[PDB]
Amino acid sequence: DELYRQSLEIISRYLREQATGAKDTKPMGRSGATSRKALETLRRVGDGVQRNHETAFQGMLRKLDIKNEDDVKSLSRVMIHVFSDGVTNWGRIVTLISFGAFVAKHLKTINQESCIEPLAESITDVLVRTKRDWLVKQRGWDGFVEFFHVED
Ligand SMILES: Cc1cc(C(=O)NS(=O)(=O)c2ccc(N[C@H](CCN(C)C)CSc3ccccc3)c([N+](=O)[O-])c2)ccc1-c1cccc2c(CCCOc3cccc4ccccc34)c(C(=O)O)nn12
Repeated sequence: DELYRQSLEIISRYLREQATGAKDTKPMGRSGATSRKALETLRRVGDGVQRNHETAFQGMLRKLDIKNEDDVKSLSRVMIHVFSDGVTNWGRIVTLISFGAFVAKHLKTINQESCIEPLAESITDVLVRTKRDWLVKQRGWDGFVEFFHVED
């Protein structure tokens, strides 16, 4: 189940880096080459999504009323209902993960830093349960990186 493992690594790191403002120094794993480039991709593409859907992200966050790990537990059920509706593409997977980072910054501001792990697990779980095969078809994270690769 390398896919759940790679995905969690990428998503947790992006969420953590986003909440704290600080890159993590610790080495990756099996395909940390891909993992790093996928993290670098999220930095550019994930950040843009946050800038452009700031209002909807704030509105979604406020309506969700997230205060603790408990409020986080219930998040995942709303997450899957919204996400598994409509069409699959890389853009919606990035919207998913980007709102995850938006929620993670909010958690940090409210002193719920440790809600960031289960949030990441919950995002990773939703994505992999509903999109595993599409992800496989796309060459998972290498495909992610290749599809979004632009000149710096
Ligand atoms: C992008 C987007 C666009 C719209 C939208 O509807 N935008 S809108 O129509 O342009 C518009 C509408 C209204 C207003 N304003 C209202 C005023 C209304 N009055 C007329 C009454 C108030 S403000 C307000 C109030 C409410 C909403 C918007 C704004 C305005 N506005 O004012 O600008 C513009 C709505 C939502 C999203 C959105 C948010 C977050 C995640 C997500 C996903 C990923 C899956 C879910 O992930 C998770 C789900 C749940 C939890 C998770 C946790 C972690 C990770 C992922 C999680 C997808 C997706 O995959 O599709 N979409 N999202």
